[PDB]
Amino acid sequence: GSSGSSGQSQGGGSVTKKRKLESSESRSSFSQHARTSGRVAVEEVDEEGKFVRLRNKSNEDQSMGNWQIRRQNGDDPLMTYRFPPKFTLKAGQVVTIWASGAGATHSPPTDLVWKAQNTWGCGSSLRTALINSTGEEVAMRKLVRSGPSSG
Repeated sequence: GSSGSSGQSQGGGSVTKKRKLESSESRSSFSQHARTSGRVAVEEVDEEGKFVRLRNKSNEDQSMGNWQIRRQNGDDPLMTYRFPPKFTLKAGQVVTIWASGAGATHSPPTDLVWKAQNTWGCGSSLRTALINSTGEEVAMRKLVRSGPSSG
């Protein structure tokens, strides 16, 4: 008398993901309107004008030893924050240019504090562009708040 041996093994099936994955809409902060054109791009510029975050998209260290930032909001004096002649925005790097009056913390070269000025500038309509060494814009970042229309 004797017995044994056996062969069996099969299976398959699972439920993963919920059919694609995107999920749009969440918040709306003014009809943003930025347009990069070069190596550096305006990562994010606080509409309030607290600070200006600039990020590099290029792979080659970008030299900003003269670069500048054009700030034009509403009917005010356009301020051109000229960067230091001893600055270099590495590739894939980022920098934050806080404003004197923005409860920031000078933490260069990354974070910065615009002492010269008191604030980038607030208002519904804001305009922030980047001007390289020469009087030429490389990247722009406009922001318009959804305010009431003139009646």
